Amino acid sequence: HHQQEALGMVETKGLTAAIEAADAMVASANVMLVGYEKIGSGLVTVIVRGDVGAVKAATDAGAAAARNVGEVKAVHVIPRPHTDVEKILPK
Amino acid sequence: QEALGMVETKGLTAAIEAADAMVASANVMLVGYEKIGSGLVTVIVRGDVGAVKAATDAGAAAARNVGEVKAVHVIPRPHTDVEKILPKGISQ
Amino acid sequence: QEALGMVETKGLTAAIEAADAMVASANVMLVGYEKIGSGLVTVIVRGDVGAVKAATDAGAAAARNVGEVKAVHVIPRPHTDVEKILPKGISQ
Amino acid sequence: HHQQEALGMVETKGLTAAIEAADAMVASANVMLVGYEKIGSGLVTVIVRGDVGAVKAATDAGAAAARNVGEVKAVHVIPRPHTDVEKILPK
Amino acid sequence: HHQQEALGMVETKGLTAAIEAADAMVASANVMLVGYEKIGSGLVTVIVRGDVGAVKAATDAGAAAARNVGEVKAVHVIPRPHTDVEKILPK
Amino acid sequence: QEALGMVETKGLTAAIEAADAMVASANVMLVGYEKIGSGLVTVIVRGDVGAVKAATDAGAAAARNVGEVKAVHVIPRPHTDVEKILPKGISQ
Repeated sequence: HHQQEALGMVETKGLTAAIEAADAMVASANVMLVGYEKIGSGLVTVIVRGDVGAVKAATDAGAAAARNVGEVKAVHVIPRPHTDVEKILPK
Repeated sequence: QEALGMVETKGLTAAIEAADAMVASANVMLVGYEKIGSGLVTVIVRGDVGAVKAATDAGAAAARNVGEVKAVHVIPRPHTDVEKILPKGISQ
Repeated sequence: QEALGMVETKGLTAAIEAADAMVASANVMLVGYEKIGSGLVTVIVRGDVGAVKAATDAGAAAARNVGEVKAVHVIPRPHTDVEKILPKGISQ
Repeated sequence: HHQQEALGMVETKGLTAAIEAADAMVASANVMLVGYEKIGSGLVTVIVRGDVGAVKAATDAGAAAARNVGEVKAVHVIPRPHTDVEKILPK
Repeated sequence: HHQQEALGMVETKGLTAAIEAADAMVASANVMLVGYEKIGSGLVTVIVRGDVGAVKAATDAGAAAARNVGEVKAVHVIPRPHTDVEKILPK
Repeated sequence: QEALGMVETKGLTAAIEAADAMVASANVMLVGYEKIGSGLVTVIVRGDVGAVKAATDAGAAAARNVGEVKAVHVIPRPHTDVEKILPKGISQ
């Protein structure tokens, strides 16, 4: 249907919660895992991409699953243009 | 030469949110991200003074709904070449 | 494919203690360690669901006498290849 | 006049404050920017060099400007011998 | 006598305490220094190896000496099989 | 062989201040700096026992006026070669 493409984040304090978030996200929606990002202070960000509806569903599931394992610091969905979707991401 | 703009957050998600809003206009371009520990992440952009001021305002506005904003600042005219005043290894 | 098990501690000594107990059985194998700052260290193992459950239980049991356990979890069946779901640069 | 040569530091918590300190320092005095140093915990050190009078003037301006932007942790001027001025600095 | 071989840790907050621990450990027992490990947050782990009796004696001395210098976070001895003793250690 | 001296501070500026005072005498030489996170920086020097004792005292005295001193210690005679007892990657 070529709907809006989104970028999805679940940020946790602790890696185990982040791994669970990543697993739960690809388990629920048609999203693909972009990868992990570490910024120190135990903060780990899990990033996925896909349709906004799928990403919103994924990040909701990922956050929910991660909260049963550890601490979730941030959950957000960023709608993106169909080209250069991952351009905004850090190298 | 041209203006330098910074939005610094605690947490990466807020910083990515900030960067997304900052590069959303044509004449603003992303220099990159910087991590210094303690969860602090800085998003740096460059361009005309007006574009940068509007960018950093938009960046901070978007980021604060996601996480904590630690610093917002614009340097209208950097007194040294902007590649000297910036720390090395800025991951775009 | 096979199960994934995590024991996360604050402090390395507790994590090494955890890993020692986790690999103590034959059909459990160590993927490696992961450090993310704030003193947090994660020990990751893989194998059959039952072996991993027993491993993580043993790991957490041993580690808690040495330091603080921050997280214990088993993923029975990872929905993606376990090398994709794991962060890159896992030091064995 | 070949006066005493100094080493100047402004240490902040936060990068934005540090960048402002660096800009303000080279804007006020005849000092040149040696570079940045990161030690984690959000602590960033900006280092300049030049005459003691210039460096004292620079570090004062840099600290003052940085305090309007973020947190300043330390400000100091280290008088140095005319040779191996940057030898004391970390690699 | 081919007794049980052990792995020994002294974990400190601060490097100076860790260096003192390492020195005190090889000074007291027949243990050899494997090396240091840094995990951030000022936490440094000093690791030695040898007979359980020697390692127990070493880690006790190392911890005691380190406590006179700085903060000790953890002290532990891990008995190991005679082969792949350092296999359990991080790369 | 010869004595080992350490001054550990929170903050780099204090550590640089410490190092400046420590190398100020002829027969004291800087091994280098070490960062371990949490803002902790260690300055390490080597030389004769007396020179090192005077160096570390001077280093701590100078550093405490700039920042916090976390640790001061001298090892008169390292029981192992000083390159083994030191952590790897000491940036001079």
